[PDB]
Amino acid sequence: SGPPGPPEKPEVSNVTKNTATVSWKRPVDDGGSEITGYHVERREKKSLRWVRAIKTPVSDLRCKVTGLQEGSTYEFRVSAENRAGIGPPGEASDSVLMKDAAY
Ligand SMILES: [Cl-]
Ligand SMILES: [Zn+2]
Repeated sequence: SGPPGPPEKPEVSNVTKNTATVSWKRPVDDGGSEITGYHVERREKKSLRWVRAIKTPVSDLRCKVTGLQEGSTYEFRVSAENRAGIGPPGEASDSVLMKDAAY
């Protein structure tokens, strides 16, 4: 019994100039113990480094990400943790451009 497997590809919705909703599913493989939290990371389009997109892990399967730069393009990925620790990150979401909707 070890850490969870990867979550699936997240969905991004409700995009504004500086916020978005990111949602995902529970990993199929929990490693043998209950999932206690999820890390959400973000990467600006064609940049290399993944960075924390939320201050601390969430337990629900979605979150409102804030602090995104207007005019930038981002993708997001999720990692799950249990008592044994964090599992590998899942694949990146589709990219979204941060802009206030017209209307
Ligand atoms: Cl699920
Ligand atoms: Zn953690």
